[PDB]
Amino acid sequence: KQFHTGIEIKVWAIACFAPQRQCTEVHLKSFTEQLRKISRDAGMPIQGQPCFCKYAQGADSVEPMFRHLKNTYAGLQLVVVILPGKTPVYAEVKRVGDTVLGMATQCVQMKNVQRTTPQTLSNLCLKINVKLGGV
Repeated sequence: KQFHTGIEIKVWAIACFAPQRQCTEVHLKSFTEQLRKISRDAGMPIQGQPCFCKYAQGADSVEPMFRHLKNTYAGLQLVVVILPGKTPVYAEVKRVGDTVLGMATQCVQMKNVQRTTPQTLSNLCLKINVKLGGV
């Protein structure tokens, strides 16, 4: 797909389902900073400060967390979900986001948060661009 202009992601959250001892606060902050810069450079700026950034454990935590987000943050545009490898969490994020609450979500693997690359960040940006683009 082609790149869609006019996207500005002001209200967004991080839900980290990877263990904090593996994906620490500094990893999260660093990843967020890198994402802020590349999305900005591309003309789909994601603001540096998420409205919410918390750890959770297990697929069962997905629905309560997303409901909380929907109920707390008006105009929420995106939830970025960090996954610990291959996990039932992924299917649950898709079920809850797409079919239950109608919330835009984008998953990213823990390994790409611990150590980012421009390529993996670009992959993430393009996926988000498709989701929020209106075509």
